[PDB]
Amino acid sequence: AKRVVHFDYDSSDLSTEDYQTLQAHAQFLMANANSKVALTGHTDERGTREYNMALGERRAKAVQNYLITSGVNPQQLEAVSYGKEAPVNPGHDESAWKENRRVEINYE
Repeated sequence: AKRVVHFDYDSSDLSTEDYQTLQAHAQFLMANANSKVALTGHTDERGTREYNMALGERRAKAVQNYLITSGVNPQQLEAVSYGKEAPVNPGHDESAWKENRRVEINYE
């Protein structure tokens, strides 16, 4: 299923599309107690490294909080930020940047 949620510039807001994506994972995690996921937050290159580390954290926490409020056991979740340092696309335009503003749902 969809293992990635994308974000707009300088935003950690979730959309209704994201709700559906995350709802599926929430249900799966609640039915599979031994499954664990790492929610990694990322940003595009605009702005400082530290600013983006924080933004990546806000994105990861938004996803983590959604799952927890949905009923997922906090012990099955881990939120970490990579800021702008682990891009999917190394490009220097919006086509590349939109791929980088994201939170990845990585199952162990």
